[PDB]
Amino acid sequence: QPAHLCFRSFVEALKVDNDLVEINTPIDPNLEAAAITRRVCETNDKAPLFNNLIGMKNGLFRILGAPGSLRKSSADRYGRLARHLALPPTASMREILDKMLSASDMPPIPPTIVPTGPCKENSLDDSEFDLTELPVPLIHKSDGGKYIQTYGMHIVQSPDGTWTNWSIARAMVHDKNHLTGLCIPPQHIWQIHQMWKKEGRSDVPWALAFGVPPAAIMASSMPIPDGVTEAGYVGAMTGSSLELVKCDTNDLYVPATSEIVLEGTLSISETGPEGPFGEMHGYIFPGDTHLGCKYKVNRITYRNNAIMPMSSCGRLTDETHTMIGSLAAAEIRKLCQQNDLPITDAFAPFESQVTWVALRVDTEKLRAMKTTSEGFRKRVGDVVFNHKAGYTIHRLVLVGDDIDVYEGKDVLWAFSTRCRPGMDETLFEDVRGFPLIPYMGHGNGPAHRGGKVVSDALMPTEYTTGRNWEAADFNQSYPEDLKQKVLDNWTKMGFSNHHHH
Amino acid sequence: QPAHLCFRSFVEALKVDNDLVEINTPIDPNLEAAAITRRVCETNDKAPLFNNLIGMKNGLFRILGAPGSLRKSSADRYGRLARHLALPPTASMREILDKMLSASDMPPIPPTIVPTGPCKENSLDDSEFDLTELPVPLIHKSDGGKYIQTYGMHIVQSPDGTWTNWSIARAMVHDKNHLTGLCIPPQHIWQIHQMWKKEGRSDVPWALAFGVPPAAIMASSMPIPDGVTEAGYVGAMTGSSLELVKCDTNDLYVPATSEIVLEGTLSISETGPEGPFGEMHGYIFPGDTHLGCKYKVNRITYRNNAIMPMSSCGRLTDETHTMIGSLAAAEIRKLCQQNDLPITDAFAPFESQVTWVALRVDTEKLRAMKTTSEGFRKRVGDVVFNHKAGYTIHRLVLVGDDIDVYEGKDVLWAFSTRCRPGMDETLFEDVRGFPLIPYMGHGNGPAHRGGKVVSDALMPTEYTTGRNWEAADFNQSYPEDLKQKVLDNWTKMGFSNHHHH
Ligand SMILES: Cc1cc2c3c(c1C)C(C)(C)CC=[N+]3c1c([nH]c(=O)[nH]c1=O)N2C[C@H](O)[C@H](O)[C@H](O)COP(=O)(O)O
Ligand SMILES: Cc1cc2c3c(c1C)C(C)(C)CC=[N+]3c1c([nH]c(=O)[nH]c1=O)N2C[C@H](O)[C@H](O)[C@H](O)COP(=O)(O)O
Ligand SMILES: [K+]
Ligand SMILES: [K+]
Ligand SMILES: [K+]
Ligand SMILES: [K+]
Ligand SMILES: [Mn+2]
Ligand SMILES: [Mn+2]
Repeated sequence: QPAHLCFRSFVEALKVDNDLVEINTPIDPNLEAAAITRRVCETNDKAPLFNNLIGMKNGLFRILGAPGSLRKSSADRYGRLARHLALPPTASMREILDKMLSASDMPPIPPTIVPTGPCKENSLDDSEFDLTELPVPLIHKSDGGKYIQTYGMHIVQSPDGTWTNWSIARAMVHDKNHLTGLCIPPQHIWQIHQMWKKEGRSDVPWALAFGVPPAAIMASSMPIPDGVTEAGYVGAMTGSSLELVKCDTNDLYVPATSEIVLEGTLSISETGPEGPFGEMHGYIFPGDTHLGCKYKVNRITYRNNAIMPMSSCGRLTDETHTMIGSLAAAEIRKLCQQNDLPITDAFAPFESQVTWVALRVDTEKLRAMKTTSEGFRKRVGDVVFNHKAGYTIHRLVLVGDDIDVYEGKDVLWAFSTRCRPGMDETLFEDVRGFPLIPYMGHGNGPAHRGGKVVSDALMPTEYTTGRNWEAADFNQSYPEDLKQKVLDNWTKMGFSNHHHH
Repeated sequence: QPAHLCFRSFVEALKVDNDLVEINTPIDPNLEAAAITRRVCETNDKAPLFNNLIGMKNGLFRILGAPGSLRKSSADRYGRLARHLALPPTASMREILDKMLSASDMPPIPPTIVPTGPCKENSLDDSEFDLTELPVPLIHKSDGGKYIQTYGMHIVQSPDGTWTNWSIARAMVHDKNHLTGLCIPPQHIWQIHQMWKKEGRSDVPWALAFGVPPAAIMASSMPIPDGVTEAGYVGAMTGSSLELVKCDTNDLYVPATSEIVLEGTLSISETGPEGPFGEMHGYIFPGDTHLGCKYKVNRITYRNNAIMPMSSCGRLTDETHTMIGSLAAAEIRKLCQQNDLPITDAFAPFESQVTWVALRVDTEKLRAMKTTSEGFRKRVGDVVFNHKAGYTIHRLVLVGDDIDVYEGKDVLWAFSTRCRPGMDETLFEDVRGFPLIPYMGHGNGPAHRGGKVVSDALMPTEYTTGRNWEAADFNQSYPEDLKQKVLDNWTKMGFSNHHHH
């Protein structure tokens, strides 16, 4: 099966790419696996596959860390993401995000039900598993639990059956047969959980599938629209109907090649202690436990030699940056275009801890709008910050056509030099805020509201008659023939120089 | 003579460091020398010494580009700056700025007058030079003149003789015997020029010395206090009285080993066209010429085989970033401490195009002040933005003790995650602004006023009871013994690793 459609195949692809380190000696799931993974992420090293995890019982489980993190080279920086999607490993961020948006103007391709698959190779009923006995990792030293769930997808369906959502939300072990996790607005797990709570008749049928098709985990991490079943979007994006099998204890459907599947219920009535957790913005607040949503596990099914993917998230760079940020930026780009805003490209700079999105503006189109900074800033922020796609993003930076928004240096340059603090910005205090950002949930103001800004790094003539500067750089401040002469004579003269490396 | 006290010796030091490329074939001062230099600066390459400059007449002149730019290695990144100051090439930014501040609590060491020096080896009177015939560089393709003056020091004295100022301000050739340049408030060349204008009796005696003692050009680039003679501050910093010779046509004194000296007057009545110029923030605005101060040149004296230093300034990284930013940050650090503010360190992040300064706070001292963010932000901004040392700086970022302000990544992390936009900031509209920043002089508001902000990236408990998080990083989220085990086993397990490279 192809790498994008089968996690086991994806692991093989990373090996074959020389982008894997198999660690066959014993590694402790208490901090050691996550520490190695953390180091990998901070240094853009090869992904670690822990084949010998202390306490692995009954085939449960190996760990793959850093599944969606960066490679060291610039040439294949995003290769691990490209391998989720059947793209060449040299794919640009623009190409990856276009691939992720491609299904937005295609008919869904609904999934195909098959009678069995590898995820049924082994099973454990309620009397045969204990989640506290599994080699669940402690990811950060002050975490409030063992976070089994950092890179699986929760599967829940609307009561009426019309919408089946796949998403990543964290979860930790509560006891032998329960998890706790985050289910917060405006996320689709929360929106569906609300529907069940209002019907008030039963707990929500649930499954959590780990080691799912890489193309499915990418969609799981993307804020595609309300009511849209991720399976059918992935089907359209890949051009292939995904093969699903039914759960044994409920009527939900899981990817046939899932490494590990939990089946059970998400309670409409019960909560339990959840967190703290080392989070995407790079912090943990010791002792900061709150009540989260509570899941009961009734059944585990799993592949022979099952592999649990894990995100050791925190400071740059991991899945929380490469996937949360970039895929929100992708959705935002589309949302802006669908609202008739002249946005060509969007990216969440890593340097902003993916709390910013830079929006590249088609300034020819802007000029034709005959508008002003104050008006345009307000329009853009109203579109984005009133929508779920804008949830995680606290600052939008508008930049003209000369800026490559996928290059953080250039975004920082434009922001720092073209946006006058205060005057060129509009603050938004009556929008939903992202509480996980420290300055929100642990800050001076409301955890859940405001703290958002549109920063306009368009220069004044970009609204009127056109750019009226040239950069003071090698590219723009010297004619072509001279630049080429300099480059041609560079090593001859005695200076230093390869793209791949 | 030592490298820090003699420019010729400094050039030798760079050679011997393997930090120089001597280019002995013909190079055009029309753009080619500056293009090579620009490429050097954008790639942190070796400094170029142009020994064969097309149009060099009567020993005038060779060019050294990138005299204060960065080296490629992290280990000696700042080595070219260290070589200005007699510091080891491995010196940290903290060590360089402490060296630059060391004279602030020392008695000046006044200069020593000597009867002659190398700068008297050759002379040209009014009938014998023509500044339009010299190989003055065109630094950027759209510059409004040939900028002879990018790395020399202007020398002017108060009418009463009590203060002799050395500073860098740009100047370009106007005609055979005049320059035009920038003389803008609150800079000391402007402040002294004002004194002469109010006395109204004569033009200002002036000299411009190129290829001065490297320690003197560093002080020339630093906003040491009003009324303080830079020569005596350099003397104290270096522990050595600087040797000066008298000009031939006026009673000012120039460094004995100056490569090239112009003697003349700065007019109290006349102006001429000046600019545009490719500037420190990375822009030029074609055709944007304004009236600037006008200098008359009466005499040139120069060393045999004179070398003109040149800054090909613009986008990162050159003298305008490494020297303007860092030395303003140094002065700001001291200014804050002298105002009883608990600031340990200051640096202007390159990523901000040196428009920000990050201020590291001693949070133990902050806690004892029993204050709030709104109060502390206002206090800091009033101190800094009402002072000349704060002129070029539009955003101050306050950070706690865990942040290394000399590391831009860490500043960006703190800013992005700990400062809530709007609520955690104070805007300052009634302070002097820096017009050269595009969003000021070419922006939506007053070119010369406002557009400044204090952004508080201290978290709330840093004011009260102490930091209440741990980072979600390898350093802080794993115990010491585990971290060391991981590092010790790193290459054994199969991952990738040298400090010098
Ligand atoms: C890649 C990724 C995405 C996480 C995530 C992580 C990763 C690795 C973790 C597990 C390591 C850390 C926490 N995560 C959470 C999360 N969203 C959320 O609501 N709660 C979370 O706990 N997200 C983001 C979430 O997946 C996106 O916002 C989706 O758009 C949600 O899908 P939906 O649009 O269908 O609701
Ligand atoms: C290192 C450096 C500093 C320049 C400078 C440049 C460099 C290379 C140039 C020449 C390449 C580009 C323009 N420069 C100007 C400048 N200050 C100013 O008022 N006008 C200028 O044109 N500065 C900054 C100035 O030197 C500092 O603000 C000093 O503090 C001024 O000294 P003062 O405190 O004695 O006035
Ligand atoms: K999703
Ligand atoms: K602007
Ligand atoms: K000075
Ligand atoms: K703050
Ligand atoms: Mn969804
Ligand atoms: Mn001065």
